[PDB]
Amino acid sequence: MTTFLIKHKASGKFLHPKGGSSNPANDTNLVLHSDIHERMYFQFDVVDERWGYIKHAASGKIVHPLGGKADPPNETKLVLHQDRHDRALFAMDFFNDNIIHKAGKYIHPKGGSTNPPNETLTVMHGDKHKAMEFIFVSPKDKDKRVLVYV
Amino acid sequence: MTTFLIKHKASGKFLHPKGGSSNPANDTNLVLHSDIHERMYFQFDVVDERWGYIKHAASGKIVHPLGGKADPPNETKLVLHQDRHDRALFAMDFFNDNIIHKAGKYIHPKGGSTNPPNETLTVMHGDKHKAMEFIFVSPKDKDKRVLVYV
Ligand SMILES: CC(=O)N[C@@H]1[C@@H](O)[C@@H](O)[C@@H](CO)O[C@@H]1O
Ligand SMILES: CC(=O)N[C@@H]1[C@@H](O)[C@@H](O)[C@@H](CO)O[C@@H]1O
Ligand SMILES: CC(=O)N[C@@H]1[C@@H](O)[C@@H](O)[C@@H](CO)O[C@@H]1O
Ligand SMILES: CC(=O)N[C@@H]1[C@@H](O)[C@@H](O)[C@@H](CO)O[C@@H]1O
Ligand SMILES: CC(=O)N[C@@H]1[C@@H](O)[C@@H](O)[C@@H](CO)O[C@@H]1O
Ligand SMILES: CC(=O)N[C@H]1[C@@H](O)[C@@H](O)[C@@H](CO)O[C@@H]1O
Repeated sequence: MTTFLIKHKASGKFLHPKGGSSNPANDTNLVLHSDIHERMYFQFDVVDERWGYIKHAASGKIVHPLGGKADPPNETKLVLHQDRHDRALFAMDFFNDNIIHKAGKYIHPKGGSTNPPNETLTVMHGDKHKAMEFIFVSPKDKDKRVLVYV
Repeated sequence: MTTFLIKHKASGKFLHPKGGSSNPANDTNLVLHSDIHERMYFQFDVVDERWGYIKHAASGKIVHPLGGKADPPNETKLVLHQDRHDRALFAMDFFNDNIIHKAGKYIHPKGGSTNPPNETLTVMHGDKHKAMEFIFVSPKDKDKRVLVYV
């Protein structure tokens, strides 16, 4: 099961549960932060071809739009939650370098900066540009891309 | 280990070894053809993250640029060959729906038609357009996409 870091391409910061817990509470926000440690490692659980659950490795909780909205509007915050259902399905587009939700919007840093400060929230947004690009890299070498689908 | 059909998206035809043999000779051309059977099933052997070998399931031979050059020119024919080496590396881009060789060109039907006739050759070409799109589908449901990387 590949373990990887979700690296914001423009800044080199990574996706974290806010606070960096090895067992974040349900609805903990997902933020960007420069630190690397085992509590910001992720896995991907395939459900249906490209679609699956982005899983926080330390806790097992997965990435949700807050409230579990089926078609989340722009600026809906991303959180971790233990529930599994179809409204938490994403795809890890390692060719265009983005993360897309089942209803078609992407994970962004809130406000869309190419250099978001530590603790910047992540949100859903439909726009496509350099500041929403992410790559999926080895915990052993933050420049080495790894295949999240195996 | 997923077995799949390589489906030309605009026409619905599939990638075949010319002649449909369970053991095509080395340098057998890869063509498009409407038929479905076990001698046009493929598998994908991952080598390095997105890069891997496109493997003819019945024979074990893989897709090569004819002549095995590292940086083949436009209109280089695609063939099957037993050899394994780094000039036979491709990625299966199931987000943009194409097949890309390590040096950057794509698999095309020769001449670029959206509805090529049976037996049309495939070739490498750098252009991107609707007639070089491919999707990767179940041998049991040719309209169901399947994940080729697992
Ligand atoms: C000291 C410590 O554990 N720090 C972590 C930090 O590494 C990062 O995970 C951050 C994300 O909100 O949360 C915590 O502050
Ligand atoms: C009952 C219900 O809708 N539960 C969901 C839960 O499954 C998860 O999606 C969460 C994310 O914030 O939002 C909701 O509370
Ligand atoms: C115009 C502008 O600044 N747009 C970006 C938008 O593209 C998206 O990244 C969003 C995420 O919160 O933040 C900004 O609004
Ligand atoms: C008998 C017959 O037509 N069978 C096959 C056909 O199914 C297809 O694989 C084709 C590819 O060139 O090769 C043969 O014509
Ligand atoms: C060693 C050798 O024969 N060289 C290559 C072979 O490995 C394969 O790439 C082939 C494809 O047409 O082209 C060449 O013949
Ligand atoms: C639709 C079209 O005009 N296609 C071009 C190239 O883009 C390429 O497809 C090539 C492959 O042989 O055939 C044509 O020259």
